[PDB]
Amino acid sequence: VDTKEFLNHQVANLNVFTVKIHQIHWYMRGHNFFTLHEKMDDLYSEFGEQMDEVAERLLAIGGSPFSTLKEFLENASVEEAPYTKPKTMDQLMEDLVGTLELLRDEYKQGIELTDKEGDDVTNDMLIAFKASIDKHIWMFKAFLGKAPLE
Amino acid sequence: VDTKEFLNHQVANLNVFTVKIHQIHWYMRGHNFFTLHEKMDDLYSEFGEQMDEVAERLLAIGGSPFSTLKEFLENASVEEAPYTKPKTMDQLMEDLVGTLELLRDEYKQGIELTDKEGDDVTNDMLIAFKASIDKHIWMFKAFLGKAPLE
Amino acid sequence: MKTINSVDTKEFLNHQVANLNVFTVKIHQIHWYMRGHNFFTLHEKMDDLYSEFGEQMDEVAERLLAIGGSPFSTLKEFLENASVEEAPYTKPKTMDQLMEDLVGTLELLRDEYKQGIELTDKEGDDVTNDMLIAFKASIDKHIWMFKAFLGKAPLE
Amino acid sequence: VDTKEFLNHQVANLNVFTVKIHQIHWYMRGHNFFTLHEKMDDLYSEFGEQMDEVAERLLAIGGSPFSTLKEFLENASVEEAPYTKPKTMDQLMEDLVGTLELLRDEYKQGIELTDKEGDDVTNDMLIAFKASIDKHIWMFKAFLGKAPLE
Amino acid sequence: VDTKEFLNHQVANLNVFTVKIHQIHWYMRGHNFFTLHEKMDDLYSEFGEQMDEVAERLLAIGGSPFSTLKEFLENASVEEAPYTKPKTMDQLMEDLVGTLELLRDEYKQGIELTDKEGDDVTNDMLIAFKASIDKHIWMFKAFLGKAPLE
Amino acid sequence: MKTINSVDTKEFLNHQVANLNVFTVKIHQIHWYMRGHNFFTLHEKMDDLYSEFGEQMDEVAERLLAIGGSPFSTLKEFLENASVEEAPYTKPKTMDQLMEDLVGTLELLRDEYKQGIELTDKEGDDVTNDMLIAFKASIDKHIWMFKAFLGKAPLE
Amino acid sequence: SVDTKEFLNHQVANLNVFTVKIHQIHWYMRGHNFFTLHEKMDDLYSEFGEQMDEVAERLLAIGGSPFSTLKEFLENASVEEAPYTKPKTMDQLMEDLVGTLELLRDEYKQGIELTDKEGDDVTNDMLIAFKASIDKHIWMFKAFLGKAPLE
Amino acid sequence: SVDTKEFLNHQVANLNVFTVKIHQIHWYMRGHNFFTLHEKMDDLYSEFGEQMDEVAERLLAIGGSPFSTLKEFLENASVEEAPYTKPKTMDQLMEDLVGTLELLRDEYKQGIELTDKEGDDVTNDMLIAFKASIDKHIWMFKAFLGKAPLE
Amino acid sequence: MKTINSVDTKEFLNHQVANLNVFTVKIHQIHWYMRGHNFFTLHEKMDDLYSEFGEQMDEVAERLLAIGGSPFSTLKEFLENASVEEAPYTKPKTMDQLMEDLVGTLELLRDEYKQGIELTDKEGDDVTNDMLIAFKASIDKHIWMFKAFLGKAPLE
Amino acid sequence: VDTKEFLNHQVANLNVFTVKIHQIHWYMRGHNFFTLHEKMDDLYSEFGEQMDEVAERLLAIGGSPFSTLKEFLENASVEEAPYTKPKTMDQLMEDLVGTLELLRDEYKQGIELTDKEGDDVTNDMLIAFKASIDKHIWMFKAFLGKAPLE
Amino acid sequence: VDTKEFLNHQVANLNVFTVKIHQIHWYMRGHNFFTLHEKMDDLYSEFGEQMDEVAERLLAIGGSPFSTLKEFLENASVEEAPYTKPKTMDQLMEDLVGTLELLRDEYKQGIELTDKEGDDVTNDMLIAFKASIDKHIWMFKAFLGKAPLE
Amino acid sequence: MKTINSVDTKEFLNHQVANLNVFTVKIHQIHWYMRGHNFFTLHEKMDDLYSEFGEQMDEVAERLLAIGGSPFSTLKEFLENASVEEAPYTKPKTMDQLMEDLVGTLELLRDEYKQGIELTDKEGDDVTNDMLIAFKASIDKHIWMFKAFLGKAPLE
Ligand SMILES: [Co+2]
Ligand SMILES: [Co+2]
Ligand SMILES: [Co+2]
Ligand SMILES: [Co+2]
Ligand SMILES: [Co+2]
Ligand SMILES: [Co+2]
Ligand SMILES: [Co+2]
Ligand SMILES: [Co+2]
Ligand SMILES: [Co+2]
Ligand SMILES: [Co+2]
Ligand SMILES: [Co+2]
Ligand SMILES: [Co+2]
Ligand SMILES: [Co+2]
Ligand SMILES: [Co+2]
Ligand SMILES: [Co+2]
Ligand SMILES: [Co+2]
Ligand SMILES: [Co+2]
Ligand SMILES: [Co+2]
Ligand SMILES: [Co+2]
Ligand SMILES: [Co+2]
Ligand SMILES: [Co+2]
Ligand SMILES: [Co+2]
Ligand SMILES: [Co+2]
Ligand SMILES: [Co+2]
Ligand SMILES: [Co+2]
Ligand SMILES: [Co+2]
Ligand SMILES: [Co+2]
Ligand SMILES: [Co+2]
Ligand SMILES: [Co+2]
Ligand SMILES: [Co+2]
Ligand SMILES: [Co+2]
Ligand SMILES: [Co+2]
Ligand SMILES: [Co+2]
Ligand SMILES: [Co+2]
Ligand SMILES: [Co+2]
Ligand SMILES: [Co+2]
Ligand SMILES: [Co+2]
Ligand SMILES: [Co+2]
Ligand SMILES: [Co+2]
Ligand SMILES: [Co+2]
Ligand SMILES: [Co+2]
Ligand SMILES: [Co+2]
Ligand SMILES: [Co+2]
Ligand SMILES: [Co+2]
Ligand SMILES: [Co+2]
Ligand SMILES: [Co+2]
Ligand SMILES: [Co+2]
Ligand SMILES: [Co+2]
Ligand SMILES: [Co+2]
Ligand SMILES: [Co+2]
Ligand SMILES: [Co+2]
Ligand SMILES: [Co+2]
Ligand SMILES: [Co+2]
Ligand SMILES: [Co+2]
Ligand SMILES: [Co+2]
Ligand SMILES: [Co+2]
Ligand SMILES: [Co+2]
Ligand SMILES: [Co+2]
Ligand SMILES: [Co+2]
Ligand SMILES: [Co+2]
Ligand SMILES: [Co+2]
Ligand SMILES: [Co+2]
Ligand SMILES: [Co+2]
Ligand SMILES: [Co+2]
Ligand SMILES: [Co+2]
Ligand SMILES: [Co+2]
Ligand SMILES: [Co+2]
Ligand SMILES: [Co+2]
Ligand SMILES: [Co+2]
Ligand SMILES: [Co+2]
Ligand SMILES: [Co+2]
Ligand SMILES: [Co+2]
Ligand SMILES: [Co+2]
Ligand SMILES: [Co+2]
Ligand SMILES: [Co+2]
Ligand SMILES: [Co+2]
Ligand SMILES: [Co+2]
Ligand SMILES: [Co+2]
Ligand SMILES: [Co+2]
Ligand SMILES: [Co+2]
Ligand SMILES: [Co+2]
Ligand SMILES: [Co+2]
Ligand SMILES: [Co+2]
Ligand SMILES: [Co+2]
Ligand SMILES: [Co+2]
Ligand SMILES: [Co+2]
Ligand SMILES: [Co+2]
Ligand SMILES: [Co+2]
Ligand SMILES: [Co+2]
Ligand SMILES: [Co+2]
Repeated sequence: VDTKEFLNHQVANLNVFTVKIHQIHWYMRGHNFFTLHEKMDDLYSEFGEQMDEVAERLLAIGGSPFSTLKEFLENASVEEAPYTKPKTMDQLMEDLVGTLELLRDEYKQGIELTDKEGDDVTNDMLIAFKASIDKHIWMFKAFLGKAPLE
Repeated sequence: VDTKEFLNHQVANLNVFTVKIHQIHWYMRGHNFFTLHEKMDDLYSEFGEQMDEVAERLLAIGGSPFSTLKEFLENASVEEAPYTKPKTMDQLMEDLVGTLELLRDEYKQGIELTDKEGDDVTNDMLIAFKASIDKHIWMFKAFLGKAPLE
Repeated sequence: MKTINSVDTKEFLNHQVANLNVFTVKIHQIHWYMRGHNFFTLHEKMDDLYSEFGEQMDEVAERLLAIGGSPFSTLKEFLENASVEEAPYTKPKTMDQLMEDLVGTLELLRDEYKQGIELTDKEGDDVTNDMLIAFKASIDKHIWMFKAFLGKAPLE
Repeated sequence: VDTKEFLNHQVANLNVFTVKIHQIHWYMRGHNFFTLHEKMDDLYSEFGEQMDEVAERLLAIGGSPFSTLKEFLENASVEEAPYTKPKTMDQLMEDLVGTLELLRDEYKQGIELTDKEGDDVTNDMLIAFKASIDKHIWMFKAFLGKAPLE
Repeated sequence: VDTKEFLNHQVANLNVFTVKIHQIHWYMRGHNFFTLHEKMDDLYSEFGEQMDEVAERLLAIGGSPFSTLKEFLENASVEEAPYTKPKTMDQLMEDLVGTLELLRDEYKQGIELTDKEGDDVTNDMLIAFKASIDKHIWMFKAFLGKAPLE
Repeated sequence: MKTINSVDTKEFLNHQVANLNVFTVKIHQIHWYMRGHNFFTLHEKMDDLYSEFGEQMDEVAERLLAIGGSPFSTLKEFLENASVEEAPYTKPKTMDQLMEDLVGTLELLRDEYKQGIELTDKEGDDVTNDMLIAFKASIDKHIWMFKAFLGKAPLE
Repeated sequence: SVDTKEFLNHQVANLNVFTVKIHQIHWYMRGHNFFTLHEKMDDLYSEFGEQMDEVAERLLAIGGSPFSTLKEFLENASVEEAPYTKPKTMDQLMEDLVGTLELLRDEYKQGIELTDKEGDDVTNDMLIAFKASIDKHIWMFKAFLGKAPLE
Repeated sequence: SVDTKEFLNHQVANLNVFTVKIHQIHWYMRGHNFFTLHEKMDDLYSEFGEQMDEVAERLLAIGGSPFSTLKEFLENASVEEAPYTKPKTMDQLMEDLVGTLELLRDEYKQGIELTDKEGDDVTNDMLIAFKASIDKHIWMFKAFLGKAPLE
Repeated sequence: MKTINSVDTKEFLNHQVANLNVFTVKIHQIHWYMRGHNFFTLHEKMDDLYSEFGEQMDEVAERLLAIGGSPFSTLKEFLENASVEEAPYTKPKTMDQLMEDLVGTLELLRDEYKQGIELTDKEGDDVTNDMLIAFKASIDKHIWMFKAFLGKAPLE
Repeated sequence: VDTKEFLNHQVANLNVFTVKIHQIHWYMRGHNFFTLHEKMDDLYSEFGEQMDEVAERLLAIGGSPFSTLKEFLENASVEEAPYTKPKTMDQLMEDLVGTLELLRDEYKQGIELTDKEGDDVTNDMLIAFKASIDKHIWMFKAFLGKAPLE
Repeated sequence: VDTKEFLNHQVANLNVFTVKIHQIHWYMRGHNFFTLHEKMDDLYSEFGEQMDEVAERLLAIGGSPFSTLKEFLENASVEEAPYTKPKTMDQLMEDLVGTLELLRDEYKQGIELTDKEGDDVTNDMLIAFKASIDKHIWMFKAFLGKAPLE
Repeated sequence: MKTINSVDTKEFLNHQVANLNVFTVKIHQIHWYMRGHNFFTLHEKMDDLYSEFGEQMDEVAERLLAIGGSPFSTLKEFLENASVEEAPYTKPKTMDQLMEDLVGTLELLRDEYKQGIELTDKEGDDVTNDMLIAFKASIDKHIWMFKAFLGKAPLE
């Protein structure tokens, strides 16, 4: 693994994640609908911007971002599933949180890799993204009645 | 074909199209880079909003939008291809225009279908989207040195 | 008059002036009396709806003026003509009961607007037709979202 | 009459008044149409906000606001009449001014009542509303060519 | 007639109309000067935007808009006359209203024409423009002390 | 010490500087530790309250300066003088429990502000009297809304 | 440079009398055009108050000392004022406003010639800009009165 | 109601003298605190000009007739003015400003008692709000001078 | 007729009312018919110019009113008096050709405004003189920038 | 020490510091009053935001922030004292600068600590806060006529 | 000296002046630090804009602006010196005022020159700049306790 | 001094103060003299870069102040110390040549900032290190975009 391969893997992950955010946005039901429906728009924008920043950082270090759905599905470690039967709001937020934790943990691996390779800019970028992910994990775990690392 | 099936087909198309817009945004080169790079961000936002409006109109008429990359690829008539060898700006804009024309022509079919079924709201929505697509076709054809229907 | 048998764009629009005035007062009733854990979100949401349907009401009344009509403009007339129903708040209602009343009235307006859409189409009043379709688009979106709050599908 | 009863009476009055403002807004004709049509929108907003503040102050002191057209008509002292025959702009503004004077004088009674009962917050709220009403009375009387209190 | 010919006729009409609006803006006198002078600026912007939208819709369906004063005069049904003698504010507003009614009635013909030809986008555009014209006719007739269709 | 025995306006205002500093820290405690389905709404709502009561505190302190007083300005002084109580967050609290603590403190401030309104009216300090009434107006509105969240009437 | 200084100071005095007159009209006007003209006077009050500050601060920048008391304004202004004793019609109030605008126009024209003769390009340019606005106001308020700008 | 009317009109006169004094300070000040206090005077000019318009329009709304000429302001104001003849230090200018703020504070206190006695709740409330701001300014400008607010 | 023979300021300004109305229509012609790789930038740029020269036109007309004149106010009058030329769009023009036509018209207006500056200076109309200088300043900047687009020096 | 303990210590410090900022804001006198009174409002907001960011970072790593005045006093190394006698503006600013230097030096220790523990996000947060403190130290030292590290 | 040579001389002057403004911005100390540090940013922006407008006016009259530090130093009459020993705030403001006076007096020569040559646009531009310089001279002299021209 | 052998954070930062002043003047050179069909877009783009790198320059100088240094503050010193090169504009340059000069200078700054990033890391100046990384991130993005304009890959 080198930095280019890591960033491209995250281009794929973030495209799967933003589509998942839309799935949750569209299908959610329950008393917290109005608040969490809007919250998903905030996350969609934020992680869409993460995705563009990752892709353009990859461009700037001489790489070539994945840029088709086929490539995203071939490379993403984030999982997706069609919405077939009704899920509770908690179940949807557990799927969201689980994907946030996955991104956190993979970003930590990219932070270590970019440090080893001496790519200070990419390292810094990933740290800033992790800071936001860690905050989201605390808040969505709190919604679920749980501690952030529980 | 009924209105629900038509709208869901366009959810799939618009997700393939916005990813294609990003492909063009990222990989373009040439003297018009700064203008068209920004222009692609405008289109990305606009057609992303079309997509959300289509999906939520589908929800509001009792339908269930596709919400995974797998479903989008299974259903889209918009085509995608990985970016492997360098394309000129004109070639990228021809791919863009060709997809705009496809969406125009399929939206016209949805306009006829929703009129036949008496779904006035969906009909009106599609007409408004076609108005913007037709304007884009004129402008991007003009960039290419061509008439809008040439 | 009954919208379902309604024959006349002017009559239909005036009926909706009455309806929308009853509806905005109902939105305030819900805004004021609601209790429960979703209070802060739904209290503000009712302010959004109050503004939106008040604007619908002004647009309907002024479209009626523009086609040569005379809008109802007193509480007496609104009560004499509205098919939207109201009731004084006497005993406690749960948030779900309040939202069910809201959704039921949205469905009534949706269905009456669809009657007006057909009527204006047949009479060739393209502007009024287009106006009502835009209003229905918003109502349909609200019905989906408030049904979702209630744990239900939009047309369930 | 205690403070709760007084405030509820004004909830009723203000709902009759805002409908009257719309009657004037809709039916007015004459050379001052454009200015006064917009001015009525300003008043409609202002007295609608007074109405909500009165109702919510009533809630905060343990009361229950009237919340139906039926209740507003049964309790309002503000008068209304359907628009049957043409009225001049001056006649419409005379009706507006007459109602502003009614509200002014009733708010003065409410100011005295709340001072007697020790409800400092409600007292302060009513004084602020009267301040605006007094200003409107001066300006609309001036429009009519008259002194504010003549 | 076909849709292209109709739209080009309105390009000509709207260019004559915006100049007429400026004529009224510049030469008006009377007590309502300040309000109506500014109101004509509002109309000038609005109908200038209608004109650009009509011309660019014409482009988008493969047409070629008139684009010279000579062509506008050769094709407009809206009439113009030099300001050679004093006119009252009522006379100027009667001229404005008459031209609004002419445009309303021609847009109605274009609405019927585009419906028959199946040009849903152009049909929708013309309806939106008629909606605004109908509102202006009510308001300016009210200024003149008249009912909208009087 | 006790606001019910406040000798004068200066002492009363300084007591509220102390109270409001304890209260804004309690608002942060609730903001940070809350959990439950209403988290996103109430977490933001606590930021609104923190700003508002922080501004009340600065206004009280600067009014005290303007009448020749000297505001408390250390944590030690705030703790020596506040009647608002605080406790470290040890065992978990439900969202409703946190909101009950918030409402209880709002009621305490309401009732002490009422004492200060009566005191300043007696002393003829019209400006301070008016300031306290405006603050009470907001507190009364908050009590209604947070009681509604809890499913209760405002004075229940 | 004393002639330019004296001219600018005379206009500090004029503009302070004028803004008070604008308030007089703003406060006492009655009639059907009240709402439009009441607000219009607020626009004029702001604009001519800003002219006044610009004039005074230009005077400072060329080494002068602006009049800065009501007593001095009255001792020096050529703009006239009168207490409001009996009601005036809206047209009468607008005629007074227009007359004062014409007075300022004509005195500024004198100041434009004076500053050109003295070679004070900055002050000359400032006065031309003010006259441009005054000329526009004269056209618009004359039109309100049913009149041509210079008739 | 004539006592409330007379009080408000007296304050129309005072505030017109005061805003001109604020301009005097704004224009003539010199010293190291120039940039901050020059801008601060613009804030005060706007605020007390708005108080003046609010006072005059409240007077109109209770049936009164505001003074509306420099002559009337001078005949009635208790705020004093003096031509700027010899340079003053920045501290001296701020002492004059503070003294005038204290004058307005104390007269408003009288007006607050008067309107309470006459039962004019609206005017009473307006004056209290103005006094609140004046009291804050007195604290801040006294602090600038190194002094306590009431010392 | 010819600005080089303009008898007075009123006649000159009215000639420019005519010129600017022909010019804004030409700007729209270019805006609508342009094709080529610089389309998106120059299509928007023509909207900027249309607004700016439309404002110049209104300023010229209202200055003419303020000095006792009577602006041309019909297409017929504009065509009878303009020295700016127009032609229908028939055969295709390149973007560079359209920009050459634009620059040529800017140069015409520059040179006529210079005549009006000299005329108003002679007549002592300081306000109109100043207005025309400000307009020339913008035209000179546009000539530099559009000549640069064409690969040329401003006065080449 | 570990990262959680360090961050909680700074929650305590920052709550003592914001109260000290208010002390200076309220009691300052002298010719620089207007500028420095407003400047303390800027600092109050900034360090209040640092405090919330520190507390919420602590939450996001599984910690529990101090949340009472009692705990803040038990744990802060920033010192406070009642305002009992007149201080010059220089004295107040010397107290401010001394506390900024204390915070700078403790943040340096936390930067080293979080680096050693591998908490990249917390490390990055503390560096950004130190950057602002270092700038303030230069500017307030300049106010006092001193070099930044004098 | 013709207009082109004069304008180019001021391009050089203004580049030396903006660097001097930064020197003062960076090195100033004393009780007026916060106010004057920000004031220097205002001046830096203003005279940078003057410089660009001068250069672009020179372009529009067929000239070629100096565009290197070497050229600016060879042509500027504004003087510069490295900051070697401490200067008081008053000394720094005296240097600023002295340079403003230099620019004022040179712009006056340029105003005379452009009037002689008939360059009305350049003449007008220089007068506007002098207007601002004259205002700054009054205000900074006032800061120093002096009359504007003494 | 030579950044590549640079030993001292203060020396490195001051060297970049000099560089950034030469660079912003070069950006103006390009802004003023450019010609060609991309004029309107790249003329504005140079304004963006001028503001951005001027802000970098102020941030570098003030970081140097904050660590006890003394920024160069005269054109003489900037020329004595900059490694960024400048040349008078004498003969015409194509837009591509101007953009090649821009890109070459961006690459020089990138590579010198990387030297400063390593130096500040070794010295333990975390704040200066973080500042330089943020600046490099922007420079790297510009290099990609301007190379794309030139038809080249970012590191080609
Ligand atoms: Co992979
Ligand atoms: Co919620
Ligand atoms: Co919310
Ligand atoms: Co982005
Ligand atoms: Co992007
Ligand atoms: Co892989
Ligand atoms: Co960073
Ligand atoms: Co749960
Ligand atoms: Co399909
Ligand atoms: Co381009
Ligand atoms: Co662009
Ligand atoms: Co959306
Ligand atoms: Co959505
Ligand atoms: Co299918
Ligand atoms: Co539509
Ligand atoms: Co091509
Ligand atoms: Co009916
Ligand atoms: Co019936
Ligand atoms: Co509306
Ligand atoms: Co309306
Ligand atoms: Co149908
Ligand atoms: Co039809
Ligand atoms: Co529509
Ligand atoms: Co439920
Ligand atoms: Co009753
Ligand atoms: Co409200
Ligand atoms: Co409400
Ligand atoms: Co009753
Ligand atoms: Co009448
Ligand atoms: Co109040
Ligand atoms: Co025709
Ligand atoms: Co009239
Ligand atoms: Co009017
Ligand atoms: Co108006
Ligand atoms: Co446009
Ligand atoms: Co257009
Ligand atoms: Co008439
Ligand atoms: Co059809
Ligand atoms: Co439509
Ligand atoms: Co339609
Ligand atoms: Co009439
Ligand atoms: Co106590
Ligand atoms: Co505050
Ligand atoms: Co404060
Ligand atoms: Co509960
Ligand atoms: Co109050
Ligand atoms: Co009160
Ligand atoms: Co004189
Ligand atoms: Co000013
Ligand atoms: Co000033
Ligand atoms: Co004299
Ligand atoms: Co008349
Ligand atoms: Co000028
Ligand atoms: Co008196
Ligand atoms: Co006001
Ligand atoms: Co007023
Ligand atoms: Co007296
Ligand atoms: Co002193
Ligand atoms: Co009040
Ligand atoms: Co001619
Ligand atoms: Co204009
Ligand atoms: Co105009
Ligand atoms: Co070419
Ligand atoms: Co000028
Ligand atoms: Co001039
Ligand atoms: Co510790
Ligand atoms: Co000092
Ligand atoms: Co200061
Ligand atoms: Co300041
Ligand atoms: Co926050
Ligand atoms: Co927080
Ligand atoms: Co000292
Ligand atoms: Co590490
Ligand atoms: Co960072
Ligand atoms: Co780092
Ligand atoms: Co010192
Ligand atoms: Co030279
Ligand atoms: Co500029
Ligand atoms: Co430039
Ligand atoms: Co030379
Ligand atoms: Co000194
Ligand atoms: Co000028
Ligand atoms: Co070096
Ligand atoms: Co060496
Ligand atoms: Co900066
Ligand atoms: Co700086
Ligand atoms: Co390293
Ligand atoms: Co280290
Ligand atoms: Co950073
Ligand atoms: Co190339």
